Amino acid sequence: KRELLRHRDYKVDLESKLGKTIVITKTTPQSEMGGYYCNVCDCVVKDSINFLDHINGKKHQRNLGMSMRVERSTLDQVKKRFEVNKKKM
RNA sequence: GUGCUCGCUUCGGCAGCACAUAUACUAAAAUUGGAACGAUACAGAGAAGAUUAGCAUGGCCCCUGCGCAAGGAUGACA
Repeated sequence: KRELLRHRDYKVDLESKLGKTIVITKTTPQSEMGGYYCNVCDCVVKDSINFLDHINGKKHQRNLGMSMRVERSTLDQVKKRFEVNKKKM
């Protein structure tokens, strides 16, 4: 039982820690280590684009109970999305 | 199905007759798994002897001292 893949509604904080230096000792955990950390995956990745590859990967989405299948939206959903933005602006 | 029986029988039909004789990895679809030497991260002298300083031992030749063994020549009246 795997749910369908859902588009992330939150922006990714790839740029958040530019210039912010991290002093790394032996006792420091992977959470505060340099780079990007998948709290769901418990893995460290040291690129923004490689972290994006991770959070777009089969294993990361599997750990979230997802799959590599995207919902097939219908006519009314797209039309109502159009009307929703028309109302919002 | 086509055509034919001097058949029943009517052109509405029926019974029999000649030919037709055994296709398919068969598949459209089902699903969950395991996965780089590709990137970034680290290191990166990515080919050398893996050394040189003394003293003592060992070999050869003298010199000196002590010991052992066997010896050579010489010296001393009252």
